[PDB]
Amino acid sequence: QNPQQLSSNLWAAVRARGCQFLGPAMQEEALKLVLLALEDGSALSRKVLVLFVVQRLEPRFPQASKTSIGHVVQLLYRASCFKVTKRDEDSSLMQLKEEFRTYEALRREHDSQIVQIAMEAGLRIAPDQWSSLLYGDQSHKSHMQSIIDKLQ
RNA sequence: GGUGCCUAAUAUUUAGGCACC
Ligand SMILES: [Cl-]
Ligand SMILES: [Cl-]
Repeated sequence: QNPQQLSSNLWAAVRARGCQFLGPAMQEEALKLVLLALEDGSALSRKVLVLFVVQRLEPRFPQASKTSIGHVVQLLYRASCFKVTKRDEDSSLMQLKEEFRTYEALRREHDSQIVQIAMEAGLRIAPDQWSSLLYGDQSHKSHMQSIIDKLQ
C-alpha cells in the first residue's frame, strides 16, 4: 500500500458513503459557509443549506455544485453534527448541535468522520499523510494523531 | 469490473445518468 493508492482508496471510500472532500482550501471555505448559515441556530432543509453554500462558494470555486455540496453536507450529517427537526409532510430541518457551532469543533468532527471511514475501509494512513490530505501541510500531524487515538 | 462527475430524495443512505479507465 503506497500513498497515491491509500489517498485514491480513501477518497473512493468517502464518496461511496455519499460524502465528499473538495480539497483543503474549498472544504475549509465550505464548512465556514455551513457555519455562517447555521452558527446562529437557523434551521435549514438540506436543499436551502446547499443553495446557500453553493451560491457564495461559486465565485471563488466554480466547480461547486448541489451534488458536491450535498456530499459535504452528507459528511456532516453522517458525523452526527446536525439536530434534525422531523415533521409530517415536510423536509427535515437541520440545526448545528450547540457543541459544533464553531469552526474548530465542527472541523474536528469532520476530520474524525473521515478517519472512521478510513477505518471502516480498513485503510491504515499515518498522521503526516493525514495532515497532507485534509490540510495540504505537515502542521496538523498531532491533531490527526489525537483523532486516531480517540477512535482506537 | 473499477474510478470520476452530474441529477434527485425528509438520506448515519438510496435511485438514476454520463464520462473515462
Ligand atoms: Cl424550530
Ligand atoms: Cl443541540
